[PDB]
Amino acid sequence: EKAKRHEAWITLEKAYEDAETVTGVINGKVKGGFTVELNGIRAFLPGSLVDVRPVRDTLHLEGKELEFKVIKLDQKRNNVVVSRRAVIESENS
Repeated sequence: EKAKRHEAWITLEKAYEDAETVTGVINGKVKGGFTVELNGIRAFLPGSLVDVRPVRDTLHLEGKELEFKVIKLDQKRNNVVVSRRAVIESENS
């Protein structure tokens, strides 16, 4: 029942409404952005608060297994994004 979740996502809408918390790991990495699998859904992390003024090892950018903070979803593109400031938690709760 993997595809069935597609229609079940309709219930998640009410969840994000109250800023529901999620949890997933980064599967794909793009130029500045970062794709993460959250319950089957694909998230997007802003690079604005990811890569900047490197001082130490930055290999944690990919493969990081941490939670995120939903601030606003874009159903228009049948996709969901992640907050930038929320990175404060993803970095190291």
